[PDB]
Amino acid sequence: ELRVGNRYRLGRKIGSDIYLGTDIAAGEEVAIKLECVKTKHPQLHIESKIYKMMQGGVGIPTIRWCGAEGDYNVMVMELLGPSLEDLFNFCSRKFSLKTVLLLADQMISRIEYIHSKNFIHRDVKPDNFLMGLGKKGNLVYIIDFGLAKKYRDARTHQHIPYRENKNLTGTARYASINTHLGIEQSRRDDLESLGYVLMYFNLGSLPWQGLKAATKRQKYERISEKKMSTPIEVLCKGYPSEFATYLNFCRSLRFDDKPDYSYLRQLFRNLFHRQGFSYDYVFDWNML
Ligand SMILES: OCc1cc(-c2c[nH]nc2-c2ccc(F)cc2)ccn1
Repeated sequence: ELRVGNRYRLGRKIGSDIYLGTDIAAGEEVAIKLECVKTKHPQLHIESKIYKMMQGGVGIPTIRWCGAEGDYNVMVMELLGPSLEDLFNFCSRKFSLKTVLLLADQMISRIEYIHSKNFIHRDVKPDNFLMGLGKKGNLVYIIDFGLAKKYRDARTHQHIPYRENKNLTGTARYASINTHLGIEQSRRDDLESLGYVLMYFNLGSLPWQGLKAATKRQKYERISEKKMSTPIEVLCKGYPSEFATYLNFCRSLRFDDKPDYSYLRQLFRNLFHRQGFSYDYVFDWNML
């Protein structure tokens, strides 16, 4: 009887807001996102528009419903599996090289797809990639367009202008050095963030993680400084050279440069082949 859109039965809250739901018409399991209508800065209706523009892309979740009902703005999405962060903790924060490469291949393509649809994600983090369910269990999905920005005109492909003095929009742990410097984010920053996520998977933690400071402000300065002070060769020591090559390539991109996604994917595909890993989708979580 407690429904949203007069169709989706409201279930347990799973994230602080995201709930489990059930489509009463189909019997299908869904995820429900609620935004208090009285919030200071409304984001859900804007985010729904981004999801809608992304529909049809590989690993883009389907948006089933959106609207305002009582005290909330509502968005209903198809139910997906756990996030890569949930899976990483489930695997005791250690992923094998094979799993990192299988993930890298799909994550680069998800980012490329968002960029082909004229947006930058701006919050590339393990928490924002989810595995599918059932038959789509080997498919990596990208979520959360709350911080996404249009970087180019849909018609002309004119890139947004270079701008400085920007607030940190994203997670400090994975932010590109340009983001720390307050430079307007662009295609390169989503890819650089992905490079840190892959190194976080390789290492189990990042060298600028767990830094202590009196305030959030001083904490972000310490993360920024530590990230600046750590050469890519030091960060990637003891891991295949492809991870350093990937990161140097992303840091070398100019503000409005179109990244070579095919080259970056091929670096990791060539390493997968050289390693002699089996061509299956047996991730580390399937070995537990
Ligand atoms: O793992 C179950 C699961 C979680 C999520 C999820 C995790 N963070 N945010 C969402 C979400 C949910 C509904 C929505 F409309 C938009 C975003 C989505 C789908 N399936």
